[PDB]
Amino acid sequence: GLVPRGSHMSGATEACLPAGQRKSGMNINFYQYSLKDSSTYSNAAYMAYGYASKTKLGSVGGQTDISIDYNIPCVSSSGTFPCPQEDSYGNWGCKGMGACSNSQGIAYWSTDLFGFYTTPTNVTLEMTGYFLPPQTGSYTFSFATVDDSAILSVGGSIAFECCAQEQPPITSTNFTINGIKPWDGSLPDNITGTVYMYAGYYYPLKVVYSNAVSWGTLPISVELPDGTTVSDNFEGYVYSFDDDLSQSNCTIPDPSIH
Ligand SMILES: [Cl-]
Ligand SMILES: [Cl-]
Ligand SMILES: [Gd]
Ligand SMILES: [Gd]
Ligand SMILES: [Gd]
Ligand SMILES: [Gd]
Ligand SMILES: [Gd]
Ligand SMILES: [Gd]
Ligand SMILES: [Gd]
Ligand SMILES: [Gd]
Ligand SMILES: [Gd]
Ligand SMILES: [Gd]
Ligand SMILES: [Gd]
Ligand SMILES: [Gd]
Repeated sequence: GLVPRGSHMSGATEACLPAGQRKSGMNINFYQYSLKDSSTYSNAAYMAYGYASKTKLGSVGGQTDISIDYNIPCVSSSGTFPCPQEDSYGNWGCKGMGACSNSQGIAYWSTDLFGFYTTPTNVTLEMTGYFLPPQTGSYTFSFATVDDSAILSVGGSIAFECCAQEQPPITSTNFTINGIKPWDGSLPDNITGTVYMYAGYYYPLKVVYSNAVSWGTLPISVELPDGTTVSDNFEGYVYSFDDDLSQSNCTIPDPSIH
């Protein structure tokens, strides 16, 4: 027919067309999270919005390299160097450094997380921005692994509301990737979620990430409709806009018919 019929039962993901000045990269907000608290981040409500009820520590904007790979220090015979988790051994040492004198179980201060000076051993962060598909089709987002707890949400009224990136978080627990740390046990690696996206619309994107102890890890990728994979560096794909709650036409509830 003259027009497409639309995704079945309004199934299209909501997207946005913000009219303001586009900024490269995502905004990162940092919130307090307690060292060795292995229970708070196991709740869907906390990971969707509850994190923002705790003290906000600070923020950084314009971040395009969004994967997390935080390594604790090994205080070694030859100085203090970050230890890759797979190189830690015993009680404890780091391969190529010998025995480490420092505890794995205390807070450590570092700018490793997006240049913001904080405790990557124990913190919760929220990444917000808009994903711009250059190609129409199915996109598969993935976390290679999650240490400790994380979610990824895509879509208007799922990640956040259109033209309202900076507002308090919305309550949706309809996660695109549920990487919430289970009450007992661990999640597989390569946890994934797929979204069908229309080229040139801006899709709200939220990642909430938490760590309680020592190493923190969140390697983020997306597989494009063309079968190629973008990992870590999302430059050219992720953007921010200042709130404009007055832009009436900003929400596109169904990009398949717009
Ligand atoms: Cl270090
Ligand atoms: Cl060694
Ligand atoms: Gd990176
Ligand atoms: Gd980097
Ligand atoms: Gd890092
Ligand atoms: Gd690593
Ligand atoms: Gd870094
Ligand atoms: Gd680094
Ligand atoms: Gd880095
Ligand atoms: Gd909404
Ligand atoms: Gd951890
Ligand atoms: Gd594929
Ligand atoms: Gd890097
Ligand atoms: Gd703003």
